[PDB]
Amino acid sequence: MENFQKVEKIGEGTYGVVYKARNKLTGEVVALKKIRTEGVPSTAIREISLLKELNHPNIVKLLDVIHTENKLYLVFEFLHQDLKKFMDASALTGIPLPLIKSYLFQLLQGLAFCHSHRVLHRDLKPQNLLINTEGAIKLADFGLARAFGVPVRTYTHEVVTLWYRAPEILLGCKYYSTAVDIWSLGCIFAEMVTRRALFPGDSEIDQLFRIFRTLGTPDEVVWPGVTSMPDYKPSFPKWARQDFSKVVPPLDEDGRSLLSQMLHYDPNKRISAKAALAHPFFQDVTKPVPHLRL
Ligand SMILES: Cc1nc(C)c(-c2ccnc(N)n2)s1
Repeated sequence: MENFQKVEKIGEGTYGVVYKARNKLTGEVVALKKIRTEGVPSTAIREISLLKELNHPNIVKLLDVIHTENKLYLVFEFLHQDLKKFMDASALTGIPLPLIKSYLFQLLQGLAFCHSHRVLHRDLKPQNLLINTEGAIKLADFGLARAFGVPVRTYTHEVVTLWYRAPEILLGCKYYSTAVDIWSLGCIFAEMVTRRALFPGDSEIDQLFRIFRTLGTPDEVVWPGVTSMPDYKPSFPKWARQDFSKVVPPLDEDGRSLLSQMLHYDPNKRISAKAALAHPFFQDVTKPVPHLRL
């Protein structure tokens, strides 16, 4: 758009190309996203407009929504790096626990805020968790999923990851709750600790079975109503639950306790962001400065 000079491509997002750009009338650098063909439905417009209001220090700020020439462009606050690259860059020694705790703690704050407003992300992943040079981490593209039906394969033909998708979704539950974000965050939490994705599925069934292999195949005992779900199949293999001390060493007892609650099968039993913030694991949280090299 006229008022923006693209400086470079930051990547291919789920909803279109993302460009780092500079606003010509303010001089601020931002993250510009182009979305999508009918002319953009009113519904999408109102949902997005609502997002312009839910502001929080741990939520990437939506600066402007430009609907011109029947095209949708979203302008977001710009952050220099995502957790994905940061992790890859910290593969040798891993992200220090104090920093891991700080990041998880802030993410939960952002989630508690959005959830209190009944707004969920639905697609959390390292790629949309942005960090700055001041020890902060923020949630990006919050709420866009409900605004636009999330596709299986991006416009760039890139395969969208299922690694962080909650089991209720894999099983066909059509009414996701805020619990899906807690699950995603728990998977990411585990990944930061072990430096390896928790459930690297490459298909829905592979994703589902990897979950079943680590946490045990769910039944009516641990998850009432599981067998009545759309994609549940009595013929699912019956695996035993691995013990967490084996799944996320060397995370301490508090972390493992908290991770276990963020990973409960039953969405209703899964800990909320709010309750999570009061968990003993955060007893000694601090805000360390990351070693970022831009
Ligand atoms: C793909 C991309 N996804 C996000 C979330 C990107 C980004 C990069 C920099 N700043 C912002 N807000 N967003 S680029």
